[PDB]
Amino acid sequence: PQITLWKRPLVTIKIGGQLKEALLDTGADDTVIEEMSLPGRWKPKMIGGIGGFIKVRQYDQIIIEICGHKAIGTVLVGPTPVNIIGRNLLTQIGCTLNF
Amino acid sequence: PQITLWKRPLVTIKIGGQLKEALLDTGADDTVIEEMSLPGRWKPKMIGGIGGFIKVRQYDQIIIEICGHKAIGTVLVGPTPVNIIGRNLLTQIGCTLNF
Ligand SMILES: CCN(CC)c1ccc2c(COC(=O)N[C@H](C(=O)N[C@@H](Cc3ccccc3)C[C@H](O)[C@H](Cc3ccccc3)NC(=O)OCc3cncs3)C(C)C)cc(=O)oc2c1
Repeated sequence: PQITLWKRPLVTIKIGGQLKEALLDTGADDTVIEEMSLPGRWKPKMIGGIGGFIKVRQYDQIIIEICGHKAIGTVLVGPTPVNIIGRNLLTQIGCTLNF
Repeated sequence: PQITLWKRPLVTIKIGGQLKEALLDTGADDTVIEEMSLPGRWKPKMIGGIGGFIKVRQYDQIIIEICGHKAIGTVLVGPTPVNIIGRNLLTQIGCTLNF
């Protein structure tokens, strides 16, 4: 679906059997989720933004359903005020910007 | 134009007579630009993002041409590693997310 941006582009996601809300974020290379407990072995890694940095855990080939579109890929868990879906998964669901 | 996201969605902007590159960022409520000197009277404001906050200056009814589409609105100047075009201006240029 086309989603205009008069409001924040928040969508339903399903990950690890859990339902969450997340922001579709063309400004993000990576997908990063608030504290949740994922399965499996995690590598470490660190990421930055507008006020500074945060540390996070990294899982590969995590399945995420994003407005019902499946995607598999790298997901990051660490601390954020919002769940964020980044371009690594936006590409899989066929997400474009149009204007 | 439709812009897919296999690469970061960087576009040319023209602001204050100056040409810059900026990221189309559906994850941003506001538009925030690296150090540049905008003439006119600026109100203060502290935008938050990931890693906390940064202080910035705020100008209203700034004209920005974004890939050739004009927009007028609130622009913020303070420190960022990338110039960011937020939803306040994305709405004016008719920018949608589609998938
Ligand atoms: C090739 C280049 N190489 C070498 C230099 C690279 C490439 C990439 C990186 C990257 C890639 O990093 C990442 O893409 N990070 C994601 C991230 O934060 N993206 C953000 C872009 C950005 C903005 C500001 C400063 C720096 C980068 C925008 C996102 O849209 C953010 C997400 C967010 C939104 C709201 C709350 C928290 C986080 N929104 C944002 O910061 O909004 C701020 C507000 C706006 N208006 C009111 S506040 C993150 C969420 C996974 C990191 C790095 O340290 O070095 C790199 C180097």
